Amino acid sequence: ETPAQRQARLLRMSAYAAKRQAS
Repeated sequence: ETPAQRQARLLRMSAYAAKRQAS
């Protein structure tokens, strides 16, 4: 995995996460 790929995952993960949560 490359820093670009990783950071990208963090953006998407936190993206959908912050947007909505299972609660």
